[PDB]
Amino acid sequence: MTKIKIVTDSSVTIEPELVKQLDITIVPLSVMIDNVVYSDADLKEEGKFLQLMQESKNLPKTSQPPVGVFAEIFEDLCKDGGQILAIHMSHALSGTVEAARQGASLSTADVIVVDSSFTDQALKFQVVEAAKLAQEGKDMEAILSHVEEVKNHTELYIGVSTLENLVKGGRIGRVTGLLSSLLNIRVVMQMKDHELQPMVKGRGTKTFKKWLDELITSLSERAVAEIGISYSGSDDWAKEMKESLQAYVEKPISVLETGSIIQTHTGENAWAILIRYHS
Ligand SMILES: CCCCCC/C=C\CCCCCCCCCC(=O)O
Repeated sequence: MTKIKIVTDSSVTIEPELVKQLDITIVPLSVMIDNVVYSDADLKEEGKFLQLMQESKNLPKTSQPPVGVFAEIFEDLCKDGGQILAIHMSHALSGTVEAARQGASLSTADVIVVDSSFTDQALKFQVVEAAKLAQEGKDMEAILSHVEEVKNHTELYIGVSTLENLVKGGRIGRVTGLLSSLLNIRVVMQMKDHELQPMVKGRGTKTFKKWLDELITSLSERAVAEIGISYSGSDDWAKEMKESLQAYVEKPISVLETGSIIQTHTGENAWAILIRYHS
């Protein structure tokens, strides 16, 4: 029989070489910059979108992939007779996973669609694990259950230096219980069960450092499988966090610029820590 094929979306943050090595298909979102629509696939060069967003007259606007695009990719991918497992960013952030469900129903292909409950490198954990097992010839039930195990041992922490992109883009509606009379302020949230939960907020330049010290304390008694760090803007703070965190995980930490889809909604000088604990 034909190996299962893994699909995800371009909100995933992943080393490009791993996409090829694992035969992962990435369905691109799009972003409109000063009324010109770019495919996210053309916005992967380091720092390119950051510069565009710094200079554009308008805040960019992100768009999910069309239903019909998923239908056509699913139809092409199944020509080998194999099943498809599509793992996507949370429905709370984007309609992408729902467009995939609809594309699956329109296709003649045998398509399973899974909401990762995250995005960025936390979505990467599930997609990579799925594709590794797919490559080994595992069946759909075995892959789904291992992906779920990964999801359920994953945590996502995100810091932003302004609220304005979250407000304008709308995903502030997913932040539970945040009260700020200021947009320009530092906030650290945990994405848990499709909600952004504020852990702390503050104007000061030490708001992230003190939170980091608390995270590190909490890691003393945890077995950690993988940590990834993502950022928008410069990588200075991300590299600093890596220096403190690398001691807590054997696997080398991936420090990656987040994609245009995320940058549009977080703003510059944002960061994420994506942790996967041992199952
Ligand atoms: C700096 C890296 C941040 C990684 C974690 C990001 C998680 C939550 C923050 C909110 C992100 C919202 C993304 C919205 C994408 C919407 C795409 C669409 O138009 O459907």
